[PDB]
Parts: sequence; structure tokens; C-alpha cells
Amino acid sequence: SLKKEYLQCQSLVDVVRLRALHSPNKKSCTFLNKELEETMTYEQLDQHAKAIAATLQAEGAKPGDRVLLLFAPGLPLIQAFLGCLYAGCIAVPIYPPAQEKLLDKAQRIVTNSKPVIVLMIADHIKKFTPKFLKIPAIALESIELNRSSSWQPTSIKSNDIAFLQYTSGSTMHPKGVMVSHHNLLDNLNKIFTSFHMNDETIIFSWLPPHHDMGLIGCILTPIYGGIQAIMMSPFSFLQNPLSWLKHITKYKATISGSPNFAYDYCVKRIREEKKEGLDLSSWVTAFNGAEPVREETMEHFYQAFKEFGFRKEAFYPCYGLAEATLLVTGGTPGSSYKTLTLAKEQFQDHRVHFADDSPGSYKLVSSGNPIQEVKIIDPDTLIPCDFDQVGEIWVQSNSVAKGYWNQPEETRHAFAGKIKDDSAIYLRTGDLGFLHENELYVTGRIKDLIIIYGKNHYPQDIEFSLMHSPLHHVLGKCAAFVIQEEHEYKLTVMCEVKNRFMDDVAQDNLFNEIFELVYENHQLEVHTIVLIPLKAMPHSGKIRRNFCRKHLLDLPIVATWQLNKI
Ligand SMILES: CCCCCCCCCCCC(=O)OP(=O)(O)OC[C@H]1O[C@@H](n2cnc3c(N)ncnc32)[C@H](O)[C@@H]1O
Repeated sequence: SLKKEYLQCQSLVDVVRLRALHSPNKKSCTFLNKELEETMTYEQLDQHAKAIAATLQAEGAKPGDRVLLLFAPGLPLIQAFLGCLYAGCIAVPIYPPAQEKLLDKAQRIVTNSKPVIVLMIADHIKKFTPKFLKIPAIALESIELNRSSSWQPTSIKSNDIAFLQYTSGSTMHPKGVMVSHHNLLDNLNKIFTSFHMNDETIIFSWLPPHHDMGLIGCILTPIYGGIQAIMMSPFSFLQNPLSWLKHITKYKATISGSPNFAYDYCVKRIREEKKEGLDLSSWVTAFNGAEPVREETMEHFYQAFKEFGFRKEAFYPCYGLAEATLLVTGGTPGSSYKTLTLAKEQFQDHRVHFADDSPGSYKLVSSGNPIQEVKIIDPDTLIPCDFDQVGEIWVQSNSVAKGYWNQPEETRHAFAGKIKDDSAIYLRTGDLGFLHENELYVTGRIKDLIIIYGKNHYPQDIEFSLMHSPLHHVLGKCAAFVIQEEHEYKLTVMCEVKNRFMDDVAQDNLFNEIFELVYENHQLEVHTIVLIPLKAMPHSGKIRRNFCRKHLLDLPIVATWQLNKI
């Protein structure tokens, strides 16, 4: 548990200063690049932060100013994040754009947040420019540690905004969640406590470090709690899922996790023979959150790795979202997570229709107990639902964020939930679910998810990615779309292939390359890939798309790949 002197700090900045004073040589973060290891102690993080803050100050940045960070995974960008905080500037972490000229998302973020400076690694100054989208750019490599002594401390307030975190999927009109210093520490504390962390905790992570779980859970929480973080890049996991498990083994990581898909992805790609040497016994919490959590995924993963020390006990479903900083519900670590079986037909008043383990039934996994206050509320009447009745998940706590940057009206729709009639104020999540036995079961979204993929232009942009990647040389036309399938949504990609007789080796190689490309460009996961003969698609990307959708439902297929199927 955190010592009192750390609990008493009013910002993450003061926490880091204090750990740098009291345990300067304690190792904090380790970043892995292939076989290479780079490490950073509290003393080093603190010194780099000061040097970085000093530079921002010398360049004319004032408290409250936004500073953009091209978040290449690594220690430098972590240093940059703290450096912003040390200067009282609002950090704005973004995924560095996958392709040099595909900058639209970054541009929208730049226009929204209006940063005065952007920080990035030397390799990116090259790729991207000095100015980046009209914003003056500074290479992190150029900030000399000598500058540290010139840092002038600011007077940070609890309610001051520490950083913006842009939601995962509002790409056409990005929402920058405003996370205050008080928000951040409240959620870090709930994470450290709820996950039963201690002095010996070791967190391993490959997750995108610029937002939600990969930032708040896997970097800021360890730094806050005085425990080790060990990390590699998402690209590394995507290219070789096995590395996740090899690193947990070598480092004896105790806590690591991911969205649900990643457990399936290990099952799908890791062959029996390659598992030799794995020892997952140290892994006591394997958290599963950020998307719908599936029993089948976890059962599959458990049987694929139980012979290598993985315990089903370790699986930890959890629920949260950026507007609530991060963690909202979660269970007790080491406990078996619960499931419920629902009948095929549900009730129109959204009450829950349970079934015996009937023949059209389906299972929902619990995302745990409310860590933040959770109320299930009717999104139309604003009247509380009964238990075992689906309504909107409303959240209330000190972790609830301050709004969406520079968006008063959009903020009004999400952050000003009032129950009829009476008094508290709630975040409205957009999410549907029900409480049962004080466990939250998330059931879906208010917004039709097909209609939301369509709004962010995902299928269209994914088709473009495929056509503009080197994968094009072996394909014909392609189509991406979301199909709703027995209580699940699946992102489906289908491609004409030049060689209808490529072997099983080529098939698998191609499936893997397509999954990796779509994650690289969109950090989205394809659930189903369909291969078909050249010319099989009609000579509109729209009528082209709807043909693929309609005839998959009722054609010539060369091969099908399904992420969650063994
Ligand atoms: C130390 C480890 C700590 C890490 C702690 C982990 C706990 C929090 C992880 C989630 C953070 C989040 O995904 O952020 P975002 O705003 O980008 O999207 C949020 C949205 O995604 C969905 N969603 C999240 N969970 C879900 C779940 N269980 N079931 C089904 N849907 C889930 C919702 O639709 C939701 O509104």
C-alpha cells in the first residue's frame, strides 16, 4: 500500500519528486526493443522531466498551454509526458501517424487542442517535417539534462487539467477528455487498491501508451505506486504475440492485460511447439477490458496455456472509459469472474430474461463490482432502472473527468446527467448494461455500433489502407464492414486474391499481414477475414460493399479466417 507521504501529495508531479528524493536509484520503467533492455530510475525520470519542463518554459509555454506529444512507445515519451506536467502544461499524447501523409486525425486534434509546441523523437522530426501541422516542433534528443537546473516550479492545483485523452473512436470529431490532477490521482489510487498491488508488483504491458489502459494503468499507476513497469511496443506484440508471454515469463510479471481480442490472438497465432519454456505462474492478474469480454476467449486461452502455468483465476474482467479517467468496475483479484446465461428473447421493457445453461441462450461475463459509483438509468426518462433491468450506465466519482476540451455543448450531453427527479451530477457513458448482485453486466451501446463505425468512416478507411499497402500486389478489390452476429459485432474484411491456389502457408501469412496492417493503421482488430477469387466483386465502393455483405450472408470463397475460432 502507498505510504502516507505519497497519499498526501496533491499531484503526480509531487509524487514523482518525492520518489526521486527518497528512492532515487529505484528502477521505475523498462522498455524492451527486441533483445535490448533500457531502464529508467526515479532520479532519471525526475531529471529528464525538469529538463523538459525547463525547455518548454524557455520556449514560452505557460501553465494551461497544451503540448502535443507524438507518442512513440518508449521511455522518451514517458519523460515528455511528465515534463509537460512539471511545466504545468496540458499534455496531449497522440499515436504517431502510421503513414507520413495520412494526417487527418492528428490535424483534427491539433485544431481542437491548439497546442503551442509539439514534442517528438528525432526519427519523427525526419518523417514528419521545424513544424508539424504548423506547430513548432522540438526533438526530445535535443533537450540536454543540463537545462534541468533552470526549471521554475509552478503552483499546481488539484482541479488543474493535467492532460487530454482523446477517446478511442470519435475520429471525425475527436473528443479530448480533460483529466485533472485530482481525477488522475483518484483513479490511480483506485487502480492500485482494486488490483491488490503491493511493493512487489511487476506490471508488464505492450498496450498503446498514449491513452486509457496502456497509459493510465500501465505507466502512470506504476510510477505513482513505486512499482516496476516493463513494456514493449504494440507493433512488437502484433508481429509476435508470443513475446508477450515470453516476457511475462522472463520478468516474472505479476499483472498484465489487454482488450479481449488479444487473448484470442495469442491462441490463434502461437503454435504448441513454440510454447516450450513459457512459465506464466507469476501472472496473478490478467485483466480483460476496453471491449466486450467473452467467456469463450478466456476458456480458449486458459486451455492453450494452462500447461504453462497460466491459471484461470488470474482472469480479471473490468470496465471503464476515458471520461471516467479509466477504471469504473472490477472484481476481486484471484476470484473467479462470474457469468450469467440469458434467454434468446429479451423483454421489451429491457428487463433481463434469464435462461438455464435453454438452447438459444448466451452468456454474459461480469465486468465486476462498482469501484466508482454506478447507477443504471433510463436514457430517455432519466429514471433509475430496477436491478436486472438494462439501462444506461451512469457514473459518479472524483475520477469523472472535467469535460471535452473546447467543446461546451458536447460536454453538456455527456457530463451533466441528472436523475429525475433528484442532487448529484453524473457522467452518461453511452453504454448499456444491468446490475445484478452488485456486478455490472455490460450489454451494448445506445448508439447502433454499425452506425458508429459508419460515422467514423472505418470501413472506407480500412479498404483504403489495404489498397495503399504493399498487400495490394497480391490482391484485387477489398471491402470492410461490420456484421452483427448472435449478440456480437464483428469487423469483417474481404479481399479478392490474385492467386486462388496459394497454399495454407501463404493463406496464413496473408491473414496475419492483413490483421497487422489494420491494427497498425487503425489500432482496430479484424475479427473475420474472407478471401475470394479475382473478379468475384462487381465492376460504388458502396454497392461494392453491400454486395459483399449480402452474398456472404447467403458465394465463391477461397478461404476464411476467424480470430476467435480454433
Ligand atoms: C493496471 C491495469 C488497469 C487498466 C484498467 C482497465 C479498465 C478500463 C478499460 C476500458 C477503458 C476504455 O476502453 O477506454 P475508451 O474510452 O477508449 O473506450 C471505452 C469504451 O469501451 C467499452 N468497454 C470498456 N470496457 C468494456 C467491457 N468490459 N465490456 C464491454 N465494453 C467495454 C465501452 O464501450 C466503453 O464505453
